[PDB]
Order: sequence, then structure tokens, then C-alpha cells
Amino acid sequence: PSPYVEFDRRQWRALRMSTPLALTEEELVGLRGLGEQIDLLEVEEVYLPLARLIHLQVAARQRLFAATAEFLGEPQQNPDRPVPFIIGVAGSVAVGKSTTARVLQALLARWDHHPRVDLVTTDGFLYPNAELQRRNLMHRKGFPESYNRRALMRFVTSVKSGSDYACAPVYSHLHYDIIPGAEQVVRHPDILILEGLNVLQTGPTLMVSDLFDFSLYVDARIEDIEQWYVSRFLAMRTTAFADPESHFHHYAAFSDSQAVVAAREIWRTINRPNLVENILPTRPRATLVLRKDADHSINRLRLRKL
Amino acid sequence: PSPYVEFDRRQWRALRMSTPLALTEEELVGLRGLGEQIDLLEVEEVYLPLARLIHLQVAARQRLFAATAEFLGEPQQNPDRPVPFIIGVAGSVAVGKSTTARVLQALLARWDHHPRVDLVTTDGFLYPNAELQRRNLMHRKGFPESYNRRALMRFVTSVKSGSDYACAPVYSHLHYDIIPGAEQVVRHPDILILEGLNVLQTGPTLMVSDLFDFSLYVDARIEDIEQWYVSRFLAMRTTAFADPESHFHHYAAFSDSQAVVAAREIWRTINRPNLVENILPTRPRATLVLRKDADHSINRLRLRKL
Ligand SMILES: C[C@H](NC(=O)c1c(F)cccc1F)c1nnc(SCCOc2ccc(F)cc2)n1C
Ligand SMILES: C[C@H](NC(=O)c1c(F)cccc1F)c1nnc(SCCOc2ccc(F)cc2)n1C
Repeated sequence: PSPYVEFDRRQWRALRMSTPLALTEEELVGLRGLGEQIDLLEVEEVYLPLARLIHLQVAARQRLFAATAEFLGEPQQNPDRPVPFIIGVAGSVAVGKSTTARVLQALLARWDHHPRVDLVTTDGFLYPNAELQRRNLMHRKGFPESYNRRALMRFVTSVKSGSDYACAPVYSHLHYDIIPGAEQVVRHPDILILEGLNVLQTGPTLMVSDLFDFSLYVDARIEDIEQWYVSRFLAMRTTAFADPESHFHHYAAFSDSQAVVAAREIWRTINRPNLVENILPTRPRATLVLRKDADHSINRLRLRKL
Repeated sequence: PSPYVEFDRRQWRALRMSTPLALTEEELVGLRGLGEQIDLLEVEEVYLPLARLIHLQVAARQRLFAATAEFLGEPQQNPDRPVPFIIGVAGSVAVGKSTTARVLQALLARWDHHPRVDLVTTDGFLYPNAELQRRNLMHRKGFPESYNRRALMRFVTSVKSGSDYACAPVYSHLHYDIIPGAEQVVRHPDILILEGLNVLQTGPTLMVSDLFDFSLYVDARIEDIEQWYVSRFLAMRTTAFADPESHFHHYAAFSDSQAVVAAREIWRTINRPNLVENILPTRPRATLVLRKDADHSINRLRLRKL
């Protein structure tokens, strides 16, 4: 007896799902050009249902907002509209957080209840390399203390206060640093998706996850994430690393097998240990845990018992 | 702004709430039967309205349960009813948590959506004095490490899993210790209230508050709380301390002068520090913060914007 319902992949296909509202060819196009780490079978059989499951909660938080406002005789100090519904997305580097976020954003924005869905990466809340150097934490990029937690907290709080205007800084993966001066503006969306390694981590006081209405954790076998991590690394040689402006240009010249070495080293000494100390223990805090099998398809969902 | 809708006492009284919810005289017996200090006007003017708020939340959760269950063609592994709705009640020692919890228990039960409302204090999860001693922690009773946190977590998880049956141990303030083989059974209530000064405290992993659907923080000026503390202590000379078995019998003979000295020393050195370092930091993690005046009246409410 546990606090979630479990479905393996069989049981999930095998359910009398209520709604048609299927994917028009206008949508199924935009969808190939952000996934491809995700196939449309997955979008149809897995992510769409999820999006509706989530739609149910956003819709419920919208009705309750209103039922409450009416109950109070909609007083002056109550805001005029529900505040954004914030969804957190967590998991290891290379697990697919980013795609999953992009897909959900796309699907969730299909309903008229909540057409404005924003997306923000916690990447923009890393200290700039300048500062990471100043605090002697370069070797520590991606661990809890490498982020400006205070600013991140300030940001999410600002969003849940019903600001019409909240700013987050941008991180460039190419340049391996915060793009100075660049800012993402978020103007009271209906839903904000916040993605990052750290979104379900546990501060001493208030923490960002305290302002989440729903949170999702992307899980895989640790060997499999290594495999995905390495493949992503190799691939970056010809793309990202190829650029002369890449902090990691000197990785471009690596032969396949030499790059495989380097990758498994960066994995075994930074990314795997981070996952084990800081990310994987946050798995049981998610509303929903999705497990992906060796080749990226979901083979198990855990929804928190409603 | 803040993430809070804020009302003071005036504003809160002066609201048109378009259901005239009235307490029966059948209910005004029970609510005097919970004791005194208890101001019946405040039950009518504050706690009943709040009870309606919290009700709107429980009703939303029960419907959302159902719409989700429908959506999944009600599968076998989905539970049949909603799991209990959990509400945390935190705040200092002597701030009146226990009353607030007891009144709420009584008012929430009046609706037929959730007539079964259980109340459990986390004092039952303090380590027995015996164990507090093997661990050299008697001086630290009421701080985080004096609780069997693991046990507390299993308890709460069992209730949130939807189990039919869950035990908590019972603590006696009379004997100043856990009563051996005393047990409180909780049998899938519609709502469980969990009162304790630690309920909103952070764990590094999963933590109890992760299972709350709603939570309350009873607040006051720290000087005011001391004064209440000091009376509770004095008054205890007649009641608790007066029995010759009571661990604190010697305290019955302290004159108003020596009794105050003693109370302030226990405050200044145990209860006040536990509050500054462990409880007050938890205050911004509550859905609702209730602030009290010197004279025990509620003078400010902060609800988390919906
Ligand atoms: C430790 C470090 N940090 C990050 O790049 C990082 C991240 F990948 C994600 C979020 C925050 C971060 F600081 C790192 N991880 N891998 C590398 S080298 C390869 C470049 O980045 C990749 C990122 C994801 C991959 F799957 C493969 C490579 N570095 C320099
Ligand atoms: C810190 C400590 N702990 C507790 O007894 C206690 C509690 F009162 C409540 C919950 C958990 C606890 F460990 C304590 N605080 N005051 C005392 S001695 C005086 C008798 O207890 C009182 C309890 C509550 C009061 F408001 C005033 C006095 N002790 C032993």
C-alpha cells in the first residue's frame, strides 16, 4: 500500500480513455520539430492523456478559485483571476526533461481554459561562471549551491503573487554560461512550467516546490541515462562543440572512442553522483513519476493518489 | 504584491459571505464542551467562515478525484473513494494550536461531504523519555530530533495511501511521557488533522508536509506568546503539577514570584529557541497564517492566493 496509483505501459494503453479530442494535423507537425527524442506514438498513447489528467487539476483549481472568490463576496484585496498553475519537471541531465516540458506546453495550451502556457528552465538561475569562479564552485555546476536559490525563489514567488511581469535570466549552453543582459519575461500565464535538475530539492525554509500545483519527475535506469548522456555528448562535437565560441571547443577534435572516454568520465564523476545525491531522492515528491525504458518510451506511470 | 490575500479582523467581519451559515444550539453545546478561553463569538465570526473555506477545498478535491477516476474508466488499481484530506496545524507551544485544531475538527465535521474528521497530535511521536535518554536528548524534547520522524512519516503515509487502519501512539502531558501500549487508531477519515509544532518542518527527502492538502500556522507576537506560556505554567500549579506523581510536583509550591522566574527560564532557554530556529521559519509554508492579538483574538489572516 503506497500513496500513488501505478500503471505499467500495458495497463495504460488498456484503459477506456474518455475523450476523443484527437490531434489535428496542424498540431502533429509542430510536434515533430521539438520531440524526435519523442515519437508520436508516445505523444498519442502517453502525453495526451497526461495533459488531460493535468487539465483536470488546472480546471479544478480554476473553479475553486472562483467558488472561493464568490464565497468571500469578491473583496477588493482578492486578485481578479486565478494565479498561474505552476508545474515542476525534474530528473537527471539527459533524461529528456526539456522535451517533456516542450510537449506538455504544446498539449496543455490546446484547452481554452488555459491557452497561455509558459516554460522556464532553472538553468537561467545558475551563477554566472564569473560568480561560480568567485565562490570556487565551477567543479560544482549543476549542484544545488551552483544556483542563485534566492533569486529563483524570488522569481517563482513573484509568479504566484500574480505579477503581470516576472524576469528570469537566460543560460546559453553553447557558451556554457549565463547570457549577460538577456532576460525571459513571463506575463501572468495560465500555466507556468518550470524545468530543471533542482525543482524538487529541499531547502531549509520555504523552497520552490512549495509553490507547485503539480510536479512531474522523469525517471530512467541509471545505465540508460549514461547511454543517453554519452550519445548526446558525441553528437555535440559536430553541433555545439564545433563552434569556435563553445567553451568546450577542444572536445570537437575528439575521436568517437576518445569522446566516449571523456563522456563516461564526466558522467561518472559529476552527473551520475549529482543524480544520486541530489535528484533521485526527490523522486517520491513528484505528483507523477514517469519511467522511460532503455529507448525512451514510458513503461510505468505513478500518479499520486487523489 | 505577496502570495497572500490578507484580511485583518475588521475587514474579515465586514465581508458579505452569501451563505448565512449559522451554528445550531446543538453545536454551541459541543463548542463550550471543548472548554473555555474559547470565545464563542470568534467561533462564529472567524472559525466558521474558515471552516467554509477549507470545505470548498475538500469539496474540490473530492470532485477532482471523481473526474479523474471517470477519465481513467475507473481502473482496478485506482482506489474507490478519495483518500483522506490532510490538514497540518503548526505554531509555537502555548499559541493555541490545540484549540484551533479541536474547533476545526468540530466545525468541518458538520458538512455531509466529510462528516468524519480525525485529530492527531504529533506529541505521540516524541521518543519515549527512556529513549530520549539513550540518545541524550531529554534537554531537547520538542526539537526535531526528539521525534521518531520515521514513525511519523509511516503513519502519515499510511493514512495518505488510503489504508483502512493506522496507529499513532499517545503522549501524556500528565506523566510527561508516552503512555505505553496506548494507541490511537485512524480508520480512513474524510479529513485528518495533524497538530504539532513540527508539522511544517523540512526533511531532506520526502517529509510529512508533502502529504498535506492544506495547512495552518497559528501566529502571534513572540512576547505575547511568552505571557500565555507563563500563565499556562502558573495555572498548571493547580492542575497538572498538583498530582504528587507528576514529574513536576515541586512546582506546585512555587509562589507567583518563583513560578514566573521558572517559566521564563524554560521559555528563554527551551521553548523560545525552539520557536526561533525551527517553527517560525516554517511559517511561510502554510496555506493560511492566523495571527493572534495579545488578548487571544484573531487580528490577521493570510490565505495563499488561489
Ligand atoms: C557538469 C556540467 N554541467 C552542465 O553542463 C549542466 C547541464 F548539462 C544541465 C544543467 C546545468 C548544467 F550546469 C556538464 N555536463 N556535461 C558537460 S560536458 C557535455 C556538454 O553538455 C551536455 C549536456 C547534456 C548531455 F546529455 C550531454 C552533454 N558539462 C560541462
Ligand atoms: C519543551 C518542553 N516540552 C514539552 O513538554 C512539550 C510540550 F509542552 C508540547 C509538545 C511537545 C513537548 F515536548 C516543555 N515546555 N515546558 C515544559 S515544563 C512546563 C509544563 O509544560 C507546559 C506545556 C505547555 C505550556 F504552554 C506551558 C507549560 N516542558 C517540559
